[PDB]
Amino acid sequence: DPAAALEDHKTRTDNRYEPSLDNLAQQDVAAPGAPEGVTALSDAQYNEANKIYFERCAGCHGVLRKGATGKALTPDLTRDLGFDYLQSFITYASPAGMPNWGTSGELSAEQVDLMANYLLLDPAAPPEFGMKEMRESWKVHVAPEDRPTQQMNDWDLENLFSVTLRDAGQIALIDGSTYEIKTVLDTGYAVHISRLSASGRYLFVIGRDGKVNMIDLWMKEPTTVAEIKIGSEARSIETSKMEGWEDKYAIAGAYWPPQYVIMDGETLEPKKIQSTRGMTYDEQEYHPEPRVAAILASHYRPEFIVNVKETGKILLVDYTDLNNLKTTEISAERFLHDGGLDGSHRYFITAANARNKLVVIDTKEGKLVAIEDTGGQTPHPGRGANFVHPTFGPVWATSHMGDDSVALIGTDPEGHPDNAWKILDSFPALGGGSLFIKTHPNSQYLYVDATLNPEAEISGSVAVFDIKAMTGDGSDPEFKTLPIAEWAGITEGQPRVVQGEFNKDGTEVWFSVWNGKDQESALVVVDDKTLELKHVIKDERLVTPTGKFNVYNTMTDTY
Amino acid sequence: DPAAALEDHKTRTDNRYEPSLDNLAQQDVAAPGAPEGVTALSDAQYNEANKIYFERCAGCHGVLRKGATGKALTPDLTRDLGFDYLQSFITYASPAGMPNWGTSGELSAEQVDLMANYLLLDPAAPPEFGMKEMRESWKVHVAPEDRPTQQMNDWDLENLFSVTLRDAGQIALIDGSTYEIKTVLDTGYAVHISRLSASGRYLFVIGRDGKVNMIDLWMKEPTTVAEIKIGSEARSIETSKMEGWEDKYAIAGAYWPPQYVIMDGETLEPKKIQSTRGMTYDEQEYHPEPRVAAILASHYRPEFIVNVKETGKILLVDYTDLNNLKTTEISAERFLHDGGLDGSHRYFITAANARNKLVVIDTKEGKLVAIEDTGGQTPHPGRGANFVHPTFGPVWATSHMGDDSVALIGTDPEGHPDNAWKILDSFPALGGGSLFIKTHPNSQYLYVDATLNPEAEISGSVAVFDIKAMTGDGSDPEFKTLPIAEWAGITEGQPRVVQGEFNKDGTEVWFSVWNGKDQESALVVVDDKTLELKHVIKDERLVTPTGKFNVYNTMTDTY
Ligand code: DHE
Ligand code: DHE
Ligand code: HEC
Ligand code: HEC
Repeated sequence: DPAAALEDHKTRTDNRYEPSLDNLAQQDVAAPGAPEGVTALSDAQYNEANKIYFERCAGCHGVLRKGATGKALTPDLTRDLGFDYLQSFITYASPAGMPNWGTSGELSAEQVDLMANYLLLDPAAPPEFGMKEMRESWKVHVAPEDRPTQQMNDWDLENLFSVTLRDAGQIALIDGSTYEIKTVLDTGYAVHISRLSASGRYLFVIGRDGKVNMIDLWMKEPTTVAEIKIGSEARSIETSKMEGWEDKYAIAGAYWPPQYVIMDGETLEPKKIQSTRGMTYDEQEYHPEPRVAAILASHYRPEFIVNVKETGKILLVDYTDLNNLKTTEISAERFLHDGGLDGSHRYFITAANARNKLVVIDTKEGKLVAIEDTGGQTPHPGRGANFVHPTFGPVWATSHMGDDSVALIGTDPEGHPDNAWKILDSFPALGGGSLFIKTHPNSQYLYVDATLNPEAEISGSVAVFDIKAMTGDGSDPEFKTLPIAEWAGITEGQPRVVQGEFNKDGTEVWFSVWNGKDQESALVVVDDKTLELKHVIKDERLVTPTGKFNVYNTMTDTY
Repeated sequence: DPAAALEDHKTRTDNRYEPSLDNLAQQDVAAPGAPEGVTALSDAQYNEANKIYFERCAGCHGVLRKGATGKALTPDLTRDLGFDYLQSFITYASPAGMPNWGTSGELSAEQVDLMANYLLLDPAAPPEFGMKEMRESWKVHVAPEDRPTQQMNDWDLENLFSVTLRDAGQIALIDGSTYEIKTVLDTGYAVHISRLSASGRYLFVIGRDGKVNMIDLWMKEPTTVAEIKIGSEARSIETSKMEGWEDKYAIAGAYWPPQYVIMDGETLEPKKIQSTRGMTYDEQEYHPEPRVAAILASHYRPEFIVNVKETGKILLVDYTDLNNLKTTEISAERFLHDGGLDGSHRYFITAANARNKLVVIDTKEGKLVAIEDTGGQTPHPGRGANFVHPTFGPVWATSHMGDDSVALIGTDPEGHPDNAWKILDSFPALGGGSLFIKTHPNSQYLYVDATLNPEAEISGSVAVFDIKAMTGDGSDPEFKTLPIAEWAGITEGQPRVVQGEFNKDGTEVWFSVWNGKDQESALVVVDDKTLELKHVIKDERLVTPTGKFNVYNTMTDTY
């Protein structure tokens, strides 16, 4: 019955991180005709419903409605359910998106009817975006030959932090030692992440709208030297990290169209576009919308590591020959999202989040090694946290969006075979809604945020575990609670703390105190040795600060 | 100007070999709604138009109407053209399909309107066909354990011929020395080709409807031991031919859905389904319907060689690990169709027919090594003809559907370097409309048919060149004309001669004298040494005989 929506369509701490295709939602669409027994929506009504669908529903159900974390909603199925059921079900609204920009999920009576009617109609597929379109958008502002041959500014590049100023479609380059904002660059679109070339010279940013900008950090005044659009919705980018392939390539991953694109690392020239449409690994059924999630770069082979979400495939893409393209399509687990390499940089550990599993790939051998349930609900590691547990040896950790647990997996087949690829411990942190866990080789602490927790005090704090004191005896390791938001001294709203990121020396860890566009935000720097406040960064230009990426730690994959 | 149809839609000798999706056409489809400004068709009208479209137009324009050899006909494009233009253009008739069973390409006034209206409507994609559907159709009639452990009949299996009795969906197993039809087996729909397992024990047939049957030639009475459906439209199948992998796998290629499927070589259990939807190699644009054409098997690596037509990709699929799937996606040339391995079985030479090119792949290194224009119009080699030319060295030959030329390409990069992958000679045979060229290591003759030629005298005859008499002087080699149809003694609507195939010893070559379903056909056996008529195979059961495959020559790729 429609009342089932109370368990499926309400907001959880772990169902707020699904795609909001708000850039694609801006495209106008033609209203389809309606077959017998179905009523057509006008052009305005259809577009209104389509916008809501793309912004709020497509993340879980797909723009093509073939299903993702939520079931398929194709016309054959919806027509059988009927308008009445749909209307009653949709009245409850849908899960809220991310705080500080996402939807509340609430719908008016008029919107409810629009959505019910929209679901009964046949949807068209949004436009593709291929080479012609990419080349049209491709602009090389400063040709390689016109760029410096050595660093021309006096900045400490490796200790620089590239910070997303989300809603303003800008990034701030901040000195990691003095905390001075060296520059604020416009990208004209919300940047999702910053990635660095292996040499650390080139800064790449990917906008949610599919726009890629590459910045030359050696310039007297660093700016975008090249840009290109690779799709309509994208969230991932990475650079080549195999020795000998430094600065050779960059790769971007898109949600729509479902594809990844390999670009020249110096000019962004689009070299190879690969569709991710394909078969699910387990039921082996065609899926028309397998989104690219995290993309990492192998340190063992000249390959990119691409997570394809809906089909549960991890692709190892060899970039040594883009014409005779070698790839290894690894059957893993559905709903692959993020992950990171272990301390040795040999194994890729990734969260198939909706299924509570960690998938482990051996990047040297190019094969699946393990799939283990974390015991928690919806793991979201970011790139995770590698450390040497006093008892267990090398481990990689992840926290969860669905509960307060932190899980550790052994990552040393050679030295600790009995612990390898096994969940060794699970213990509580602040609460549910965590997004990022962090540590550094020079730190004895493990930091865990709780960004999406519904309690302001919790979402504004961070749990810190003392790795040195961990025994792994089965008890719950104690943690210190750092009042990060409180330290920032922000009066308005309930700012959420998100994502720890260390400086190059691994002596200070930064957190974003994230408030909405029309509210006050800040960055808080914590002295890692003492766990005391080091500095609070505030500036009128620091609007909606979210992701932060230290140049050195990003270029070297140190986490 | 709709009058352009006189040229665009004119029947030619080289545009009759495009897909007719007559099995898929059998599916009944519901009429879509018509958007504002468009008139709707009833379910009956739409279904009628859909059938015609799939049978006569989809081959060139695509079932999704995104274009193949003919341009896209999507609603956005057709609505701009308007009903009047479409109606007028389509009135001129479309290209005829293949002789005997293909369409005439003529429509009634009522049908013309149905088609024009159909083109203005939004088409739905035909159903997918995944693992669940394949497993539901999977039937193992005789489990491996219950099959013979040695040959239980007295047949000379290696000299046996598996002949397609087209329209009736049967195959005739015919003795290569006595010419006796040993048995006629039913599979349902028209079998397109017969392929043999590497051991020569299992005979695999693929029906145009996607039905695969595997027959155990060791049975006292050979019959199907397993069957499975792998799609709705399919034309290709092959077996594993890497030493050590005999009888391990079989692979089938489909037109719809666009995918290939690897099956267990002993039971047909479906193991891995791969979608071929993807990007075109050159302008890198997404194509939603890249059909699988020829599929060969590597003798150098445990891989299948898959031609993907519309995108111009040749896939080398490693079957040693189906979970961590390694493939090489080779950018080649669009419109890949058929081809064969050179005499050394190392290089795959294939025709990108619409572009008059021969693409050469090194199966050992897994890379493209050449793309050469044949100088002729629309090459169609079948598997081609390999021979050691007296002056040029090893060469592979192809004839053409669009003209009377025979082209020779050097196939010896190590031994005849300058001649390698270059068109060394081109000369005329009987006339245009050729489909197959053939030779055998034990023969000094090169046979060339002219099946689609408009002249009965030509379509019912074969050209024969004496390889020993070939010089490298650039002149045109003479040929003897064998009156194959005349030798058969059949007076019906100009039966067409097609496809030479040799017996095991290469001492006799067979040709099909292909007439319609309600007409008389025959197989003509020619004595290779004397080039004289040896025997004519006639039987009331021998209806629409087309493809012939000798067990030995097929299992060993001897051509
Ligand atoms: C696929 C993906 C990655 C992996 C990138 C990679 O490794 O190359 C990623 C990583 C990230 C990372 C990576 C951190 C790291 O250390 O690697 C961060 C900081 C981040 C901050 C946010 N993300 Fe993210 N994010 C999505 C997708 C993704 N986010 C979404 O689909 C979602 C849920 C909604 C949307 O439509 O964008 C979403 C919302 C957010 C936010 O609201 C965050 C908190 C703030 C913001 O700026 O948008 N995402
Ligand atoms: C993809 C493909 C192959 C390669 C198979 C492989 O390598 O495994 C092939 C091969 C073939 C071969 C392979 C010969 C060989 O020696 O390998 C033959 C005999 C053949 C006889 C015909 N083919 Fe064929 N053929 C098609 C497709 C193909 N044909 C079509 O799409 C088309 C044009 C129309 C259709 O809808 O089927 C078509 C019509 C025909 C015919 O009308 C022929 C002459 C008679 C028949 O039985 O249908 N096709
Ligand atoms: C992910 C966080 C979701 C969002 C956002 C939306 N939906 Fe959803 N929906 C989701 C789930 C988990 C389920 C239950 C079934 C399952 O997949 O486990 C649903 C179900 C529906 C239904 C009912 C379908 C049926 O009973 O067959 C409808 C009609 C539906 N969802 C509509 C819908 C719309 C219009 C949304 C945007 C306003 C939307 N959903 C968002 C998960 C998620
Ligand atoms: C391949 C042998 C074809 C068959 C069979 C059919 N069509 Fe075709 N069509 C083909 C070509 C080569 C062209 C010219 C344009 C090009 O791609 O080079 C066309 C053109 C059309 C058009 C005109 C479209 C325009 O924009 O002007 C229409 C409306 C069309 N074809 C319709 C159509 C239908 C309905 C067919 C089956 C009855 C059909 N075509 C078959 C090639 C081929």
